[PDB]
Amino acid sequence: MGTQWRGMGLSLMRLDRFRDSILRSDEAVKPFGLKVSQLLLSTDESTFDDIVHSFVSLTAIQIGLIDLLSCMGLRPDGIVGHSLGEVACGYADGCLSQEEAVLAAYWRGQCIKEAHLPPGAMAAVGLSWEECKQRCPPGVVPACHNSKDTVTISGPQAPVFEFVEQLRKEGVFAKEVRTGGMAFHSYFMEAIAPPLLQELKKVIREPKPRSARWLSTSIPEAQWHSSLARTSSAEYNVNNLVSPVLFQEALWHVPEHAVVLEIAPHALLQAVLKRGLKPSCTIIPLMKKDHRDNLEFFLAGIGRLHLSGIDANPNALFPPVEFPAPRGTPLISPLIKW
Repeated sequence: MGTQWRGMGLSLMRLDRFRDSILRSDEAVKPFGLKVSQLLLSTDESTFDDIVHSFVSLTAIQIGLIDLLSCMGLRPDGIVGHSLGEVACGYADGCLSQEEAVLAAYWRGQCIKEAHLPPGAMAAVGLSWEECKQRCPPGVVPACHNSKDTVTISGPQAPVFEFVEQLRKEGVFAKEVRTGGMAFHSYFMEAIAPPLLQELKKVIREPKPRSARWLSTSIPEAQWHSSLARTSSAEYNVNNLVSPVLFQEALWHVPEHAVVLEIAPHALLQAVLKRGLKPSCTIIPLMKKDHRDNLEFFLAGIGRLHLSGIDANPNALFPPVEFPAPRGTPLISPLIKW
């Protein structure tokens, strides 16, 4: 969450595959009155205020990007998610279908909206995970283990704000991310669990096994043999929504000399990956906020993928060119230099 910007994904709509994927997501989420394309097109800034639209559109854009990547043949070797994003990770790994993933995202948003819980702010602080948790005032818990250097804390609005101000008095890094006014992964989210569990059981019918490629971030490492971590059921989603995100813990498992692609409508976690991932790895955004035309940025990402040794054919993205080729096409033999 947190990487939703006005007009996200409009440039990619021109590509046939991405537009078809967005239409499929819309048809998936038709009964609830949400039209993904309509949400993307709306110009008013209010569209992203309601968390339902934000979550649904974010998941849809990630699914569309994964469809684009899979079109060229790129098969991921690993997968790491962050808060909501396991659903996108679920689809990328293959444990979930597009309809099921979009339904899960929308019902997460719906359940969270129904909560009507007291406002609780979640902000990031520059202190360390171990040190901060002791320093956390009662009722406030670290939000996400982004990295050793930077960690975010989520909790009740008043305690979070007071602690952030005191830390600023301490000079440490202070920032409250736009979280729709609701704290996340705290005991506050525990209220929404039952209805979410029942609705997701109604949504997901036949859970399927997880893969070794996927590295769950809602379950500590030692527990990867548990029943919840085995398959992506309602328990997996609830755990990913309740417990804090162990984003950094999964980065220690990234082998040296690896290509890391940020599947998101904004490479927010680029700094976290750069600092907490081994220097040998390369980071590629695949999309940026308020860029003039995101198709160029996606093509630049694919080009950097080409430069890094990973084969990817950009022909699949665009419509096929009919052969035989037109008479008079420039010769290719003279260009090959040895």
